[PDB]
Order: sequence, then C-alpha cells, then structure tokens
Amino acid sequence: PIVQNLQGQMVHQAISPRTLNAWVKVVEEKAFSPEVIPMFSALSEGATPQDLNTMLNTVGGHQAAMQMLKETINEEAAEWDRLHPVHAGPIAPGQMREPRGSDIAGTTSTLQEQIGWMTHNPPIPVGEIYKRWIILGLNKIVRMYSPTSILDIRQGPKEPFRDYVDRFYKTLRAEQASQEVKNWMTETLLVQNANPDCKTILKALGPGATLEEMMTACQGV
Amino acid sequence: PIVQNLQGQMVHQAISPRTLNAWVKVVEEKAFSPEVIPMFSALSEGATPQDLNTMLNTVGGHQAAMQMLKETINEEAAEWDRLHPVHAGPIAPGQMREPRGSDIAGTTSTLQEQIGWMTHNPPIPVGEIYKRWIILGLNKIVRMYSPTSILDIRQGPKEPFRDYVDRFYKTLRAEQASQEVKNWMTETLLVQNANPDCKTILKALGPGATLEEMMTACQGV
Amino acid sequence: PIVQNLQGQMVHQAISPRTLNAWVKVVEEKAFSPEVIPMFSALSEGATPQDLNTMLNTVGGHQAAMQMLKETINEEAAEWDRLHPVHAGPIAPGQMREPRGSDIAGTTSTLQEQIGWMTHNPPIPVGEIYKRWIILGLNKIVRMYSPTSILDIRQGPKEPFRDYVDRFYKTLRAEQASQEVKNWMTETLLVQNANPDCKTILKALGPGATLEEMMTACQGV
Amino acid sequence: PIVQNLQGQMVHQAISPRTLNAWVKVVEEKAFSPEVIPMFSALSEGATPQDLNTMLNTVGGHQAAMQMLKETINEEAAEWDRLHPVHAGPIAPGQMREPRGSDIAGTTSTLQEQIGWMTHNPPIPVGEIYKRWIILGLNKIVRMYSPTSILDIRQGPKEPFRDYVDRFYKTLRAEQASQEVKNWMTETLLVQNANPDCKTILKALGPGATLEEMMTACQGV
Amino acid sequence: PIVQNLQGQMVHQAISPRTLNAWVKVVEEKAFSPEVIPMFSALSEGATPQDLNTMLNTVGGHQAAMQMLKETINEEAAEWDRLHPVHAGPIAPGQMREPRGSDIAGTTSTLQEQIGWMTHNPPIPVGEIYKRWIILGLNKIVRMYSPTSILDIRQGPKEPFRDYVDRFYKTLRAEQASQEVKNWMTETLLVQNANPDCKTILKALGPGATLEEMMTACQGV
Amino acid sequence: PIVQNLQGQMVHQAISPRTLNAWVKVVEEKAFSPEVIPMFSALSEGATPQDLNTMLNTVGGHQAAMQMLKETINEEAAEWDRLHPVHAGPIAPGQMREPRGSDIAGTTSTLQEQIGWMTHNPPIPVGEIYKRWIILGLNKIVRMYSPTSILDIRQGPKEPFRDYVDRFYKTLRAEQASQEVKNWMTETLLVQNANPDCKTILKALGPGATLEEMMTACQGV
Repeated sequence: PIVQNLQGQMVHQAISPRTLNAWVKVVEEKAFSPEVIPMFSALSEGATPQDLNTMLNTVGGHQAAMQMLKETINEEAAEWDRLHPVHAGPIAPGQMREPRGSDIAGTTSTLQEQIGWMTHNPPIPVGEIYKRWIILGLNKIVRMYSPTSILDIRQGPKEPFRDYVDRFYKTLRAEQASQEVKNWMTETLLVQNANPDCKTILKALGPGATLEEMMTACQGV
Repeated sequence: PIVQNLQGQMVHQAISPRTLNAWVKVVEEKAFSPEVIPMFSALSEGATPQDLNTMLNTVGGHQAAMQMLKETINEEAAEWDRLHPVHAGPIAPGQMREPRGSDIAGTTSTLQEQIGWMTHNPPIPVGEIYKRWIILGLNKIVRMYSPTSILDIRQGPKEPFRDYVDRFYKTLRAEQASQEVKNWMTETLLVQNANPDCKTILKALGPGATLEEMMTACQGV
Repeated sequence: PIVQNLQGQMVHQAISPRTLNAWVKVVEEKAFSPEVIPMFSALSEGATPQDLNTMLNTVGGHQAAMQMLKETINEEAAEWDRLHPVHAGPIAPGQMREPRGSDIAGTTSTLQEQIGWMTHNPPIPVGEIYKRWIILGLNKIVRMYSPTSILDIRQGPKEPFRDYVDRFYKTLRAEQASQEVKNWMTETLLVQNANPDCKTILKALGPGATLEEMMTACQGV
Repeated sequence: PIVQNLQGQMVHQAISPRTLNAWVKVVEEKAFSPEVIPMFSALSEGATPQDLNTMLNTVGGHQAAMQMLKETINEEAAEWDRLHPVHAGPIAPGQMREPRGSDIAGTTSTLQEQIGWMTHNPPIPVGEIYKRWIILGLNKIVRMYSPTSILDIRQGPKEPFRDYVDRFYKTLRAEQASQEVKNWMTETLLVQNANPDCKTILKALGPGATLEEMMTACQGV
Repeated sequence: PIVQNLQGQMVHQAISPRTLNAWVKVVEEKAFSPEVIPMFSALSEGATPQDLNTMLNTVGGHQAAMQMLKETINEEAAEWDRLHPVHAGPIAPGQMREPRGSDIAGTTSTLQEQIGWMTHNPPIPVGEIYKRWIILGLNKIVRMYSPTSILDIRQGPKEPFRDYVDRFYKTLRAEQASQEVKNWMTETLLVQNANPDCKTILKALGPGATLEEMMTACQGV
Repeated sequence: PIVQNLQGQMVHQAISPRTLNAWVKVVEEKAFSPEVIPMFSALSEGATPQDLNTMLNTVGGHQAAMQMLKETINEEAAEWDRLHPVHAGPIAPGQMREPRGSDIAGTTSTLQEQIGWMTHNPPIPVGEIYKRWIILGLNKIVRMYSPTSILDIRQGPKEPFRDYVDRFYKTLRAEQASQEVKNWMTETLLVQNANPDCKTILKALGPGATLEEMMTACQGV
C-alpha cells in the first residue's frame, strides 16, 4: 500500500504477508460472503492498483467468478477511455501524465507511475477508481452466489421468526434494488411470507411498524 | 483507525488485518453478546465514522439485529438534525461547518470532511458521537437477544445458590434500564427469589450486606 | 497503555487487540486460577484507568464474582475518599484536581484528566492506584472460589504424595495467611494429614527436612 | 528481506519466521498450482537472493518439481552469461564489478556482495533479477502440473455449468498463452464444449456473449 | 525487563505479553521436562529480579515443585548473605547499595534498585545471579519429574535400537551428575541394556566406540 | 542474536520468542528431514555462539541424534585447536584473542567474549564458525534419519513415474556426497531404475536431458 505518517512523511510499503493471508483465507473458508465486499474495502485503504490486482490473482478456485470480475474491470476501463481520453503531448520530467483505463486496471502498472500519481497534488486517484470497479464486479458475484429468489424466502413453522428476518435481510443486502423497491420488499414481503400466526401478530402493529417494534412484538408473547 | 503519535500528532491509518479479523470473529462466535459492547469500545478508540461504518458492515449474519441497529442510528441522526440545524449559507474560508446527521453516520460524507472535523479547532469529535449511537443500538440488541426476564428469575429447590446468583447478574447487565433501578434490583429481587431456606439467611444479614457475605453464608443449597 | 519513547516522549496508545484477547481468554476459559492474579498484573501495567476499567469490563461470565470485584473496588473508593477529602474551594488551574474515588475507578473520568495526572511531574499515579484496588479484589475472588479448608485436606489411600502436595500449596496461595501463618501451616498440617505410608517415612526423616528432601523421600510411596 | 527506513536507508532484516511459514503452508495446501506465482511475488516484495534460496530449499516433498526449478535457474544463469559476458581486466574490491549468472543466483557470492549490488546506486538489481528467473521456472512448473487438456473439457450430462466454468478457467490459468490466443480459447472452446442443452441457450443469447450473461443464462442443466 | 535499544540505550519495559504467554503455555503443556530449563533462560533474557519473580509466580499447576523451587531460592539467598554481608552507613544519590539475598530474590522488589544495579557502571548482575539460583532449582525439579530408573531402561525386542538410545540419553539429561559418572554410565549401561543382537555388534566396534559408529552399525539388526 | 542495523550499527539483541518457538516446534513435529538445515539457517541469522548453543539446547526429544551432534561439534572443536594452538602472553587492547574450540562451541564464551569477537576489527565470525559445525552435524543426522538407499530406488511396473522421481530426488538430497557426484547419480541411476516403458522414452531423449524434458515426455502410460 502507501502509508502516510506524521510530519508529512509518505512511504510506499510492501503488502504484509498477514494481510494477504487474511484475504486468501476469507475466500477459502466463507467464499463470496456478504461479509466479503466490505472486508475487501477495509483491507484496500491506501492500496496501489498493482497490489490490489495481486490480491485478486492470489484467490484460489472460483475461477468463473474471477473471470466475471476481470470482465467487469475491462468494461469499466473502456468507459473511462471514452469519457477521458489521454491526450497527446510531451511532458517534463517531474510531471504526471493522465491515466488511461488499462493503466488503471494494472496491465502497464509501473510502480513509479503509481507512486507519482499518489504524491502529485491534487492526487490522481487511480487506486480509488480501480477499487470501485472491483467493488462493482464483486456485487455481481455476490448476487450470483445468493441463489434463492427473494419471493421464495419463507418462515417455516419450526423457525423462530427472528431467524426468518435474518435470512431475508441478508438476501436483500446481496440482491439490491432501487431504494424504493427494497423499502417495498420490507413493507410487503416480510409480513407476507412469515408463518400465519406470526404474520397476524405483525399485522396488528401495522403496515409501517418499525423493525424495532416488529422484533419486540414477535418474540413469543 | 486514528493514531495519536508522539507529541500528540494525529494521523488517519489503515486498520490491521488482525483488528478486523478479531472484531469479525467475536461477532461470528458469540453474536451481539452482552460482552460485545465494551469490546466495541476497546477496539474503536479514535476512528473516522466512515471506517466505523466499515466495521459495522463487515459483520454478516444476524441481520435482523443489524438492520435494527441501522434504523436506530438513522433515528438518532434525525435527532441531531432537529437539535443542530446545519447552515445552508456561506462559511468563512477555513472555518469548518457543523456536521449534519448524515455526515456523522458517514452516509452523506467524504472521508476528508470527517478528518477535517477531527483536525480543525475545535476538533469536533464526530467519530466519538457516531460510536455513542452505535453503542445505544447495540445495548437494545443485547436486550433483544436476552431470553430471560429478571422478574422471572427463580432459584429452584435443587439448584444451588451459586447458579442462581450468576443468572441474576448476567440478566441485570442486559437490563437496559437506569443504573439506580439496577441498584433497587440488587437490594430487592436477589433475596426475594432465592431458595426458601437461603432467603431466610439473606434477610437475617439484612440491608447493607455485601455480596461477599451473601456468598459465604449461602455456600450450597 | 502509555508507551514511553526515546527522548522522554510519553504517548498514550490503543489497547492492543491481541493483549485484550489474551486477558478475556484466560478469565473465560481458566476461571479464577491462582495464575490469574499475576497474569493480570503483567498485562495491566502502564494503563490509563478508564482503559483499565475497559479491560475489566470486556471480560464476561462469572457475573457474581465480577460484581464482587466491583463492590470491592467501591469499598476502596470509599477508603480513598475518606483518607483524601477533596481540596475545598476554588481549584487553581494547571495542576490537576486531586481525584475522588469514583473518578479513580473511571466512571466520571475524562481522557484529558488521565493524561494530565500521568504526565505531571510529580505524577499522580492514578493507573497504579486503581490497579492496586483491582488486584486486592481479585485476591478476594480467588479466596472466595477456593473453598477447601486447608486444615482439613487429607490424602486418599491410593495416592502418590506429590498430587497431595500440589493441592496443598495451591490451596495455601488461595488462603488468607501472613508469611508467619504460612510457615506454621507448612510445619503442622502437611505431614500430619499425609497418607499413612508417606507420613511414617517423613516423621522418621524429621521436621528440619526441607520440601526438596520430603519430595525425595516420597518418590513412589 | 530488505527494509527501507526513513530517508532511504536500506537495511537487511533476518528472514521472518512467519513469512517463511506462510510460504511453506501455501505449498502444503496447493502445491505448484497457478496460485503460487502471485503468492510468491507478494512474499518476495523486498526479498534478497539469500532469502529466495532459503525459500526454495525449505520446501519438503515435491522434490522433482524443486529440482526442475533449480535446473531452470541454471538455464537462466546461462542466458544471462550469453547476453552479459563479464568484461576482462582488473577491478578493485569494493567497486561492485559486474556479476555473472552464478553470483546472481547466489551460491558463489556472499550475502554482503549481493546486498551491495542491489543497494548501491545506480544498482545491479540482483534481487529482482533472481526473482524473475524463479518466476519463469515456476510458470513452467504450473504448466507441467496442469493435468487436464482444455480441448477435452466437457460439461457432463449431470454437471452444473458453474463447476464446468471453474474447471475450464483454472485449466487456462495454469496454461497461459498470448493474450490474443487466450481470448480465442475463451470464445471458441468454452461454449463449444458446454453441455448441448446449455450451448443452444448461449447461441440464442449471442454470437459470443459476456461471461456475466452466460452465467445468468446457464443456471440449470 | 530491560531492553538495549540501538546505540547502547537502556530502556526498562513491561514483560512482553507474548513472552509471558509462551512461558505459561510451556508449564501448562509440557510439565517439568528437561526442555524447560533452557526455554526459561531464553525467554527471561534481560530480566530484572522483579520480572523473574513475575515469571515464577504465573506458574500454576505442579505446585509442590514450585514451592521447592522457592525454598531453594531462599537457601541460595542465605548463601549469598553468608559470603557477603552488608556494611552500615548511608549512600549518596548516585551510588548502589549491596543487596541482601532476599532483595536479589525479589521479596522487597524495589524496581528502582533493580534497574540501578544492572545499569550502574560497573554493574551488579543481580538478575543473572537470581537466574542461576532459579536454574539450580529447576534442575532439581527436572530430576524429581524423571522417575524411571535409568538402570532399568532396556531395549525392547520390538523397538528399534535408536529409540531406546533416545530414551536413555533423555533420561541421562534429566538425571545428570558428575561428568565422570555420566560418561561411565554411557559406556557401561547403554551397550549392556541393548538387545542381544545389537549389543554383540557394539562390542565388536570397540570398548570406546563412538555414538556415531553405534548409530551406523545398528541400522538393520 | 546480534543485529546489524542501518548504517552498520551493531547492537546485541534478545532471542526472539517467536523465532525460538518456530524452531523448536519444527523439530518436535517434523524431526530431522532434509528440510532441517535450511530452516535452521533462516532462524539463526546473526546468532552468537551462545545463542546457537541455546537454540540447540532448547530442542528435546530424539536425543541420541542430539548427543551425536554434540560430539560432531566436539570433533570440529579439536580440529580448530589443532590448527590454532593456545597462545600465551599479553595481547593488544581491543584486538580480541584467537578463540579456542571451547569458546567457539559456546560453553567457555561469556557474553562479553562473544560480543568482543563480532565487534572488534577485524572481526572473527565465531557465530558463523559454530553454525557451520552445527550444519555439518545436522547433515550427518539427516543421513542417519534417511532409511532408503538411493541405489535400491526403482519405479514399479505399476507405480507412476511421477511418484518415483519425487522419491529419488528426496533421497538424493539426504545422501552425503559432492553435488557433482549427486549430478552423476541423477543422470545415471534415475533412468536405469525407471520401468521399462518409461526408460525407453527416456533413452530417446539421450544423454543431456533436463528434468523438464524428461517429466513432460513421461506424461503417458
């Protein structure tokens, strides 16, 4: 990554072995969890695009998902080129040249360009742009590994109601809609696909009952 | 998080892999325990609200509680706006504008704005304010995942005194009520619902007795 | 804790996640061993009192014993207040106010008071004073949870002498006793309540014999 | 490894126990799979040749592959000699005379000479040179221990599409070609050797479509 | 402990969490093997007497041995007083006072004196002296916990000869006497108590044959 | 250890507790494979002779091999004494004496004597000399814990050739001999003791084949 310190000191650093291991291990034991996307965001503070690409490379298995992520990055790099073509011209030693999309995706990632972009003012935010494209590719993958229809999420008679709520809101987190459509799922689907008696208990509270009211009401009395 | 270096000099840092994994693991094994709230305080000493939000979102599982916490945070953010209307008009060049509720919860915010609040004068503690709201949501969650009412706690005939006193104090930690009221609970309930023979012993010790005295008097059943 | 760097530069630091994890695991998994008191002392050096309280409070389970420690801490706060009444009237600035007992246990404290007390010369060693109160409380818990009366410990018939000596000296560490009382216990109880076969051999050996000599006599007995 | 201190002061550090153990573990779980190449590059961010030799030699098992790597390193040293025959005539001790392949690979060269070459400026970047020779040899091992030919991979009558894609892209990952040749393999073979029920669905979808579209269409059998 | 930092700088520090944890694990898991002595010395490099006392005191379990070690430290403290008495009078600020044996053992573990002794020019090596007393007691414990008579130890008929030799020399390292006695025991018992077939070869190698020759000779016997 | 830090500043350091633990548990779980020597080099960089002796002593189990190593070191110490007889007289102040074998092998070398050797000019690398002696003894141990003669190793009629080549090259590493002799064994024995089918393919590559060619050729049976 690149680390800033007190007294304005800025150092590129190698990726710590333990950080790399932790990322490989989340994929090994939990695959493309819902927890994974934000975990990637936490580990990628201050990253270089080249090292982020190395982190994608070390993932074991699940190579169909890895291809979908690579395609997602490639599509976004082409969009960047269409809006922001790198214009011709010589530049002085000590100056920066604007990024093109495949340089951001890491194919021609000189370590010096990456350091130079971060230590120019204003910063040339290649790490943020690359991370965002990776996040978009991950969101596709999480939906793919959340195979169950939202309309098929139902409380059994053996489930405590709270477990059904846990499944429902995990599924919505990994299968977005517009903010309005998701709000409609909370107000329509959640009561509808509860077990009959629990569903009756929620209806008495109302159609816009808070989740706090729903949790307190349905525990067993 | 936010480190405070030698001579009080303050810089945003990446989190350790091992901090992230430890927080994720305690939630994975124990849920939102009663132990979790002080552990969250220990891990969060100096942090931007966006990073704190990252810490909340890297938890998966237990999503009925997690959604309830997000709604609770949103209500508290609205209270901040009601109390502290944010100036829509102009500000002096260099003076930071008050935070609004969305900024405190990172939802409508840049990381640099958040750092600005922690580094300007005054160094408005937006990270501390966001943690206070997260803690309140967690305390409600801890009461939700309690499954025992303090008013029902009874020592059996065969149950030893030691088991009963452990249930009573564990439950009292999860009573999200006034601390003064908890003192009333210690004086009143603990003696009243003891095993009949041992209640007689505790009444004889009478008001002002220490727990040390109660435990030695009631060794056994 | 507080980390002291080269050139007398003393900076308060975060609780190490890993140090806190070690403390919670010992109390939860090993309970109120004899090993707990010294392990606590080693990990609680150089602690700002509110953080030291966080370290106590992030331990859970055993909640009657934990409450008994909090009560013991409050008794010590009562002694501290009686011994050192507050300096009445207007408090002159610069010099930190001399604390009350609740403030020392941390409930009312600010981080700025805590830094001020430790970084003044002379210092007010608030973290040490609180640590002494806590260690006294732990000794009370270890005594309370080692209910075997040392006078009554006997050997079985099919026991080697060593297992009895291990039990005897563990019990002695968890019994209230001056060094003079320990010396009497050592020379009175230990050989008298031994298994008949070993006790015959030890009496023939005599009283001046050390424990090293006694262990040598009873190798297979 | 080499650690860059403040102001560019390069100081060698001992091999880290936990870096070395991490390399040994990746070899234990996965052997010489295509994950090895990026994992090796990440752990050799700052490696000396001495570290690199220690890393190769500590592997247990897999000794046919390890011997093949060492011969491949011998081949690369011979290519270095052919390109860069070391000029005749005398050069003082201390002047960093050019190395030949055998010094670079490090058997016939002190650690201190190697550190001198990489850390004086301008350098003769022996650590990077040797690391590259290892990477070329590893790429051949990765091809050798791929066991499936891409032409033969069929999606069975019972195999799910996701697993067929996983197999195909691991196999391509371990038998890399020119980027254009790889792109042709993705457009031609993957659709063609899909199960016949799903291949029709893909032809309807397009004349070669994105993998994200292909995964959505082929969610059955 | 005391650490020397770069440039001959003495800094007193806390006992490392991790060093103390490792020492506590050694006594929980491995009892008083002959491996304990050197492990303890290595983890206690740099220790004040107060730190050494903290390490002894964190041991629980096996408490008869621990009590014997404390008595043994007291016996050495009495030998130190007998050799070296204390002279009357005051000492200047800037001088070191000669310690009683109890002071070296850490009974009045005044840390200021202890740091003073190791950092004065020239020093009193109080911490090393205490370590030698601890080591003497630990050796006595190692003999106590190695109950098997070495004179009974023979080769199994089913055992490989080499495993019998491993047992014999571990036992001799646990019960060590004069070097003269150990050497004679190694010559005499090891050959006599082997298998018939193996011992016949060893005598034919000579009446002083090396352990190296003995190992090569008995592979396949 | 002795750490040579930036700008040549040599400072003595404590043994790392994590370094020591990694060495000890490698030996106890994996014993003396032909992984041991390089692993020993990784964990002993910059050791003093005293540290090296600590590192061996701390290991236990497999004690007949450990005594054999101690004598191999004693034989080397006698060779050093024969080349570097004990000299008498005063010596220059600052120009440490030429060691004798007992100092190199640690017992007679105080911390001040060893520090003297590495910190005077010109420096005498007593730690390295002792490390080379230990490594020589380890190579003897590794051969003793090889069980298989390289001249017996053959590929079955049904064993895969891939397993045979792995077995051959592990065994060849654990025979003591010149690397040049090992090279002749690789080109002579391995083809001769393959199975008829594989051997016929190998002889069509003829004299000069690399393992990369040979392994690729025999992927078919």
